[PDB]
Amino acid sequence: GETLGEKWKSRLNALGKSEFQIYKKSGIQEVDRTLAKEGIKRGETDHHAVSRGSAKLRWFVERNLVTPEGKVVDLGCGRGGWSYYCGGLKNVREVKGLTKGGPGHEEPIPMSTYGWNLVRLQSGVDVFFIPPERCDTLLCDIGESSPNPTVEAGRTLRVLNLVENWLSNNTQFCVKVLNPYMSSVIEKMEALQRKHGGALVRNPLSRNSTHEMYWVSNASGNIVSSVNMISRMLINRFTMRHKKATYEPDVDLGSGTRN
Ligand SMILES: CO[C@@H]1[C@H](O)[C@@H](COP(=O)(O)OP(=O)(O)OP(=O)(O)OC[C@H]2O[C@@H]([n+]3cn(C)c4c(=O)[nH]c(N)nc43)[C@H](O)[C@@H]2O)O[C@H]1n1cnc2c(=O)[nH]c(N)nc21
Ligand SMILES: Nc1ncnc2c1ncn2[C@@H]1O[C@H](CSCC[C@H](N)C(=O)O)[C@@H](O)[C@H]1O
Repeated sequence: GETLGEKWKSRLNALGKSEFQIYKKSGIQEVDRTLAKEGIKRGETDHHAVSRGSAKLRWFVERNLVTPEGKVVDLGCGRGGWSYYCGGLKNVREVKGLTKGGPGHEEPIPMSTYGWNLVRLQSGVDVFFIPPERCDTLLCDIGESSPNPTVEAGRTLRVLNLVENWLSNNTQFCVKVLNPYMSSVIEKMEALQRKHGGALVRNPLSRNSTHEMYWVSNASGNIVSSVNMISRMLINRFTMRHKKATYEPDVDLGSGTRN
């Protein structure tokens, strides 16, 4: 109780260690990352995605759920997986990625993937403190999980209020909604959808251990229904036995500069 998502979260928290690890990957999609990771380790800067995040964003983009263009701001860029992916997209002109980095968090990694010269990544930034800037696309992949969904709600609401500050009339967007099932977050998402449209969409590359959904600009659908469908899916997935992930090839981000 009281929402279905809360029931799922409690059941998730009650799992044994081995049971949790099995559950986390049951019937999900995964990216085949081995060779890309090995190449990056060796100092290779062409082709490779810096994280499995490039493929995660590619899933939204290839389905036109978000269509990055013009000036792209990537809030919480980490190593730069979303930023470098956008750097190669036809209608993108500029990508600014901003992230905490420092001890305990991923630092931006310099790469030479296609359109890298369009991408500027900055570490040591708290995005909640910086003045919003005009942008054509607003991306945000921030949200720290908690065993306590009330804590996640407080965090999620801060992200939602943040991104609201960066959106204009016709902004393309893709925003992680860490916990979309808590009543307070439902209420906020309904208001935001009234104002900016879009809808919440579940990415098949998300793990079963999170109820994250992404608010994407080029989608429609009732907030409550979209969230409850995912609550039911995640509950259904507890019942799977002897199941694991299905892999897909990673993204090839090419090489070279763009003018
Ligand atoms: C010290 O408390 C830990 C952290 O709050 C969190 C792990 O931190 P991390 O920064 O890796 O979190 P994420 O990157 O978002 O991904 P996870 O997929 O590991 O965590 C997402 C949620 O998944 C749950 N969880 C996460 N882990 C690692 C477990 C687990 O081992 N057993 C278990 N029953 N549940 C979990 C918990 O509700 C988490 O909020 O997971 C917690 N954790 C660790 N061991 C346990 C545990 O034995 N039970 C439990 N309910 N939570 C646990
Ligand atoms: N307040 C904040 N300011 C800047 N970055 C933040 C932040 N809160 C969390 N973050 C960062 O946001 C990052 C998410 S990185 C997520 C993956 C990224 N989209 C990729 O494709 O590689 C984490 O590194 C985290 O530390």
